[PDB]
Formats: sequence, C-alpha cells, structure tokens
Amino acid sequence: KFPRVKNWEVGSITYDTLSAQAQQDGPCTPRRCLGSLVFPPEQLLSQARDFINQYYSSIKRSGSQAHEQRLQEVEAEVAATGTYQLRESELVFGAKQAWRNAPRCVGRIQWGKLQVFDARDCRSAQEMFTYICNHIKYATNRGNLRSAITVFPQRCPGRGDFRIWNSQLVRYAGYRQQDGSVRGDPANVEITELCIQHGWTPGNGRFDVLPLLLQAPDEPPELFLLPPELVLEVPLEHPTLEWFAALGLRWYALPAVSNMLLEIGGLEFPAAPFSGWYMSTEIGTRNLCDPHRYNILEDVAVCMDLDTRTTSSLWKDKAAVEINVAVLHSYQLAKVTIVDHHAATASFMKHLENEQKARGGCPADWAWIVPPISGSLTPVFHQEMVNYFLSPAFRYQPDPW
Amino acid sequence: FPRVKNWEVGSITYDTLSAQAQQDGPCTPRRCLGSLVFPAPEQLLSQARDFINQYYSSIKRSGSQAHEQRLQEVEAEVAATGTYQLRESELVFGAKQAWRNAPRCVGRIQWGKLQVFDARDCRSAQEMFTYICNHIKYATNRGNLRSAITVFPQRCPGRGDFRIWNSQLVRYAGYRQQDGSVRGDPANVEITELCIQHGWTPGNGRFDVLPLLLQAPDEPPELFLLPPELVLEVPLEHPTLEWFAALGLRWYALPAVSNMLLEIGGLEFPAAPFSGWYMSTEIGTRNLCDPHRYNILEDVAVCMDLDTRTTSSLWKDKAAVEINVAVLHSYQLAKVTIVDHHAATASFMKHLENEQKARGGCPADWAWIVPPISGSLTPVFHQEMVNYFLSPAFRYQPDPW
Ligand code: HEM
Ligand code: HEM
Ligand SMILES: CNCc1cccc(-c2cc(C)cc(N)n2)c1
Ligand SMILES: CNCc1cccc(-c2cc(C)cc(N)n2)c1
Ligand SMILES: C[C@H](O)[C@H](O)[C@H]1CNc2nc(N)[nH]c(=O)c2N1
Ligand SMILES: C[C@H](O)[C@H](O)[C@H]1CNc2nc(N)[nH]c(=O)c2N1
Ligand SMILES: [Cl-]
Ligand SMILES: [Cl-]
Ligand SMILES: [Gd]
Ligand SMILES: [Gd]
Ligand SMILES: [Zn+2]
Repeated sequence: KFPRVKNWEVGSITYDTLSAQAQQDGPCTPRRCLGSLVFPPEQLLSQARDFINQYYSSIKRSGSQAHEQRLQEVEAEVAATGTYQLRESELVFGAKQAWRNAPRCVGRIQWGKLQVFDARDCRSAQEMFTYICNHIKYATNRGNLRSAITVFPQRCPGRGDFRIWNSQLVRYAGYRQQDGSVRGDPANVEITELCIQHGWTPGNGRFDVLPLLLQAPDEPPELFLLPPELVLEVPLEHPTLEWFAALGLRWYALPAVSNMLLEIGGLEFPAAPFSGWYMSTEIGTRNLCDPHRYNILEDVAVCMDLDTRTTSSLWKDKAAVEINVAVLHSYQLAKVTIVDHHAATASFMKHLENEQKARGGCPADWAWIVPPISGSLTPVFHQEMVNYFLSPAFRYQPDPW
Repeated sequence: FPRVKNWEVGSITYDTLSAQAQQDGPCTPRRCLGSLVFPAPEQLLSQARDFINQYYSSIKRSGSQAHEQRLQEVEAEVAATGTYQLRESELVFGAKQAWRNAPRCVGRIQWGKLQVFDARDCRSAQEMFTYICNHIKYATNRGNLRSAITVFPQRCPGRGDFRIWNSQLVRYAGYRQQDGSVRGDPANVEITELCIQHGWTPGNGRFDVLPLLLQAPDEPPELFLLPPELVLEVPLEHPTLEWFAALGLRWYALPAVSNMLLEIGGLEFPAAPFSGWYMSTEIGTRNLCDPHRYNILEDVAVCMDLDTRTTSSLWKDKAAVEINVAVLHSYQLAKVTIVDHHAATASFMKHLENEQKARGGCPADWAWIVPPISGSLTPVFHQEMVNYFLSPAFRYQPDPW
C-alpha cells in the first residue's frame, strides 16, 4: 500500500508514504487512468483543524502552547461566524505549502522562497489593481525575478467573489479577421473578446498586452490598463541567426497565474495570483510553437532554410531547439530570470530527494514535469512519480462568467 | 464516460470503450501511478466467453450458428481438459487484437497488417529456434520490414512454459568492464551474463549481437547463435556530420520483443515474439542517449563543438536531434523501414480516430505514446488519453531466471 517508486537512470527505489494523506479524490480508477487530462456547512472545520496541525508540526510545535490555543480560536471563529481568518503566518505557511504541493509545478525546489503579499483587506477593483501592480513590480524587480503571491480576501456567502478574469496578469491579445483566423495569441481570443466587449481599444499587432479585467464582489468588472513601464518584456533574438530579431517576436518577463483558487485550511481565495519566473520551454516551445498558439515553427524553419518537405528531416525539431535558444539567449541578455528545462528538471530531482527526506514523497504529475522538448534528456523523464492531491493546494476554478 | 479533449484543435470525444476495461490497473482515486513502468476454471471461462464473443463480433456473425457451438465447445473442453485450444483464425484475430489493445504502442495504425505464424505445434528448443529464424527472416525482408508474430505453445497444466529468455530477439551484449563500467548495452548485462553462464563465448565489442536463450518446457534454457546474415544491422552515419561514422555506432533493423506474454481468451502464450519496425526515437534518443544506455550524447555534443559547459546552450537538445537525424538517414540509406516520431504520432492520431468510430475509444498510455524528444511538437502531446487494460493483450511476465 506504499507505492514503490523507481528511477530508471540510477536504479534507486523509494516509497511514497506521503501519498497516504491524499484528500481530494483524483480522476483515476483501477479501471482507467486519466492522468493525462488537464482539467479532470461545518465541513470547513475538518480542513481547518488539519491545516493548523500541519503548521505547528512544521514549526516543531506539536501538542503545546499556541497549538491547542489556535485550535480553540478557530473552533470559536467558525462557531460564531461560520468561517475563519488566517493568522498572517499561517496564510504564509499555506501559500508556501500549496506551491510545495502543486504536482504539475516543476520549480518547487524554490517553494520555501516565496513572498506573500496580504490583500485580505481588499475592497473594489481599483484596490486589487494597485495590489496587483505592487506584486508585478515587486515580482518583476527589474528582471531579477522574485516569486510572489498576492492573496485577496477569502470567500463568504452572500458576497460576490474576488476574481481576476485573465488567466495571467500578462497576456497577449488575440484578434480575429474577415476569415476567423487570429493575429496575436489564440489562447486569449476569448478574454481578448471580453476586454473589447468591456470597452478597450484593440491594437493592431501580434504582441499587444491585454488590459486586466478585475472584478470586485457582487460587481461587474472594470477594465485596467497596466502601466507599460510595468510590463517587462524581452524582445526575442537569436545569438547567431541574425534574422530571428526581424521576426519581431517578444514574450513577457513575469509568469503570473491569475485564475487559480488558493485553498488553505478550507478557506477558498478565488483571487490569489502567484508568479515566479519562466522556464524557457514554456515560452519557446509551448507558447511560440504549439499549433494553436503562436505556431511559429514553420516560419522559423523557412528562415533557417530547413527542409520542411519531409518530416524525417526533423526540421520541426531543429527549428524548435533554436526558438528555445533564442528565448534563453534573449532573457539572459535582458537579464531577466529564466531557467532552461535541463537546469529546471535537475533541480526538481534535487527537490524530489529533499521531499523524500522531509515528507517521504512528493506529488508529481509526470506528464507536466517532463518538459515539452527533449523529455528523456532530462532526468525527471526516467523518474517514476506519484500523483495525488494534498492540502493546501492551488485548484482550478470555473471561469467567472 | 471519460471525456477526452484534443487541445490542438478543440476536439472532444468520450471514451466509452474504457467501460469494458476488464483487468485492473494501478491507479486509484487517491493516487495516480500512470508513470510507473511496471504497474480457477470459471474465470478462464468468462475470459474465453468474452474473447469468443469478440471474435464472432469481428466476423460479423455475432450470435450466429458457429457462435453458440464455440461457447459450448470451449466450456465442454474447459470442463474436460481444464483448458481449450484456439482455432487458427481465432488465433490470428487474438494476436491482431492484442496489438490493437497495447496501450503503449504508437505504431498501432498497423494493427491489422500483422503476419501470424502459428508455432503452437513447436516441440523443442531446437524447433523453436527454427521458427524464430524464419520469423526474423520473414520480418526483416531485406529491410522492407513486415510486422509479424510467432505464437509458441500456450501455457497448459502439466508442462512448463516455452520461454525466450532474451527480452528481444536482437540485443547487444553488455559486458561489465574491468573498471566497473559496461561495454555495449548496459540494459543487457543480465542476459549477457546468463548467456555466458550457459556457455556462450563472449565477445568484447560494443555491438555484439546476443545469442538466444530458448527454454523448452521443463528444460534448462538452450543457447542458439543467430546466423550473422539473419541479423540485418544498420551502420550509423550522419548526412552532414562525416565524423559521425567514426563513432562505429550500429543498430539492428528488427525490433522483436520476445519476453512478453500474449493473452487470448484466458489462454496464456508465454513465448510469442512480435516484431514491427523501429520509430527512430527509440534508437536515436532512448537507446543511444539514455544516461544508462549507450550514453553518447556528450560525446556527440563535444564532437559537434557545442558548448557542453552550460545547459542553457541546449547542447543536449542539439546533439540529440542530430543523433536522431543520423538514425533516420542511416536507415533510409540502408533501405530499412523506419518511421520518425512526427510521422508515427500523426498516424497514431489517425488510429485514435479510426478507433473512436470503431470501438468508442482506444487505450493509450500518454507517457509512452508521446515521443521522448519534441513531445509537444507532435500531435499526440495535445491529445488527452484514457489508459486501461483490454484483452487480448500483451502483458509483462517475470523473467524465468
Ligand atoms: C520560481 C520558479 C517557477 C518555475 C520555473 C515554475 C514552472 C512551472 C511550470 C513549467 C509549470 C507547468 C505549467 C504549464 O506548462 O502550463 C508550472 C505549474 C504550476 N506552478 Fe510553478 N513555477 C515556478 C514558481 C511557482 C510559484 C511561486 C507558484 C505558486 C506559489 C507555482 C505554482 C504552480 C502551479 C499551481 C502550477 C500548476 C498550474 C496548472 O496546472 O495550470 N509555481 N510551474
Ligand atoms: C509496425 C510498426 C511498430 C511501431 C512503429 C511500434 C512502435 C512502438 C513504440 C515506439 C513502442 C514504445 C517502446 C519504447 O518506447 O520502449 C511500442 C511498444 C509496444 N508495442 Fe509497438 N510498434 C510497432 C509494432 C508492433 C507490433 C507488430 C506489436 C505486436 C504484434 C506491437 C506491440 C507493442 C507492445 C506490446 C508494446 C509495449 C511493450 C512494452 O510495454 O515494453 N508493436 N511500440
Ligand atoms: C505555458 N505555461 C502556461 C502556464 C500555466 C500555469 C502556470 C504557469 C507558470 C506559473 C508560474 C508561477 C511559473 C511558471 N514558470 N509558469 C504557466
Ligand atoms: C526503445 N525501444 C525498446 C522497446 C520496448 C518495447 C517494445 C518495443 C518495440 C516493439 C515493436 C514490435 C516495435 C517497436 N518499434 N518497438 C521497443
Ligand atoms: C493532453 C495533455 O495532457 C496536455 O496537452 C498536457 C500535457 N502536459 C503538459 N505539461 C505542461 N507543463 N503544460 C501543459 O499544458 C501540458 N499539457
Ligand atoms: C519513469 C518513466 O515512466 C519511464 O522512463 C517511461 C516514460 N515513458 C516512456 N515511454 C516510452 N515510449 N518508452 C519508455 O521506455 C518510457 N519510459
Ligand atoms: Cl505562459
Ligand atoms: Cl529497442
Ligand atoms: Gd536566405
Ligand atoms: Gd560536414
Ligand atoms: Zn492514473
């Protein structure tokens, strides 16, 4: 009942005892495996109790002093109000633990290093905007990127929700034409359609930074133009392919996910944007080369005079490596923090080992940890992984419309 | 009914065929073990009952004359003998089906074009060897490879199993070295040692083809050398890197897996070697670049003048891509069937469509279907998949030593 986990490069074996804690049921049954799919009153007290017992054991404070104390004041807080507020340190410990538990995150070696901005006293979209702008400018930090999460007020009934309607704080526009097809990013066509539907002047280009749609409780959302000086972008050039610059490609510095629902101790914050720094294959492989994304693969391959007539020339593979080389080169030249998929996976192997020592395991979604290029060249490929849900966590959540 | 999205297009289907998944896999709602490499007359009757049902569905004669008799026949035979015998056409259909049902085979567009050699009358290790040479000979076909399988006598009470001890009909010796390392293929150290123990005179090259260890029932395994001219190999060169030929690398033409058990209607064939043709990534990425295999990646990158001192230069990705180029080119130059990961994955997408119209789904192991380089460059990356066990099937089995 303790999963045997092997690494096929070294031969080492470990057991994931930590898997025994899994709260929210996963999508997989004995009869079918759905791991490859992307999106598969006083119950609050169970999750509240568990999270507090975590915190105190983590500060080597099990069964003493403030432990039983803090247990009572949340027993009382929920008793009176039907909810509870987190101690500042707990909201910090929960944000760090959610990141620690995100199975699909390959950068969790960094999980202990996170800056939590507390926006729990937020009211109105104009309020979030400055909180977001503080985060953004803090996280960006002139390119020396720093992980951060801004936690907006939790959720209560009879009130609306705090929601950032964008999936990320920096997203590129996507525009249709007299022929349906898209200029810009097709992953944002919808929110790009909303932003114009809420009165934003649409640009022309293929790299217009979208305006934020911020929503305050029980209130239709307000458009916000991000300060251009606040959106650090990296023009993409290639170290030795002088024409790559001419392709006019750019990506933004800050990967800030603004659509996931932080969940700590049974409290659900539908607006808790977190941000780190990119891994280069996110940009160079998925964002630019996915056929439903910028789909630049063939364009770059033409410019390299590759043979696009036969699949076995590996022109796709060759042009994709160069797009990734441009990404890493351009971010480094702009001194923007970025990590290549080799460095990143190797650190994750280091993380798995730390977590084996610390908590006897680590929930890891194999298919998202293995990078989208050069899979078996990175060690995580040869590492078996166990996927389960631990709390606290980042969860997906419905689009706020 | 699991809903399955294709993210490249937006396609959405529901895998109704998963509902017939008979045997159980390793995943629970608690934890996903997808990424793990290695996850009574009445039961023999229901398996047989079902397969016979299957077979009569395929010949468009479901519930017909022959259908009832075969059920009662098989039951009377199982009652009388404890087991039953497949008719030859049932055997051809159960070997094709077991390839159809193989979740980890990207090459399943070919599942109906399968040459089934009935060796169920085999009598000794020696006859076994002859059947196998004729399999290799038929399949290799001078480089125009043909998919084939030889079904040796089924497991049955009172007699031990036929076994091919070798994991594949063509394998390269792996000699543990003086200084603790391996010469040849490290994946084949065990089987090499067994051969030597069984009186094989070892070589000392890197691409020494292994002898066959063939076990007739209730017999020690017997050692059989393959005629050199039966084992078509391909010397590896690069279309532009001319120093590449000086690496002395070779791979063989025929991927013939010989250690898997073939299951049809509850009957078990512990020896049924099957062969297709290679997908270049198996050779180019896995076999040559896995750190625990031939592990050539650094030597190629050094020879390529790549900067191997930083990972951000993507020297691993660049060097791997040219190794795969070399494999593809070397095999086309030698007129030996080979499919690249772009072509293979694109025909597997057709397979999934054909299988959806045919059976309402298709068992697929994403982590095995997605190639180990350039994953998201291929369409199967952006296809969600439902992995489950159908029968007939190729199963793993314990090594007979
Ligand atoms: C510091 C460097 C970081 C790196 C290099 C990194 C990298 C990644 C990558 C490559 C993914 C895969 C997602 C995709 O490809 O779509 C991912 C997912 C994820 N990351 Fe991290 N990340 C970092 C920091 C963080 C932080 C600070 C948080 C939160 C506090 C976080 C939370 C998550 C979550 C929840 C997911 C899963 C989201 C989803 O399923 O869409 N990451 N990360
Ligand atoms: C004709 C062209 C074929 C191609 C291109 C092909 C391709 C592949 C590949 C790439 C794998 C993954 C193996 C690995 O990555 O190590 C695989 C696995 C597998 N294939 Fe195919 N294959 C072909 C033919 C066949 C045939 C003829 C059969 C059976 C009659 C078959 C049954 C299987 C099975 C059972 C597995 C899983 C073996 C394992 O789990 O280790 N394949 N195939
Ligand atoms: C193409 N990836 C989209 C995507 C989807 C979800 C999350 C990320 C993410 C989040 C963070 C904090 C860092 C990072 N490097 N990535 C990215
Ligand atoms: C790195 N491959 C090892 C391996 C392991 C298991 C199966 C294969 C296989 C089998 C067949 C019939 C065709 C093919 N193309 N591959 C290969
Ligand atoms: C269909 C498949 O599950 C889906 O495309 C997943 C696979 N792995 C991934 N891995 C990462 N890091 N990001 C992704 O978007 C995906 N997509
Ligand atoms: C540990 C991990 O599951 C293992 O290396 C798997 C991953 N996916 C694979 N996919 C294929 N096709 N072949 C393999 O050998 C593997 N190995
Ligand atoms: Cl992104
Ligand atoms: Cl192989
Ligand atoms: Gd030119
Ligand atoms: Gd040359
Ligand atoms: Zn699973």
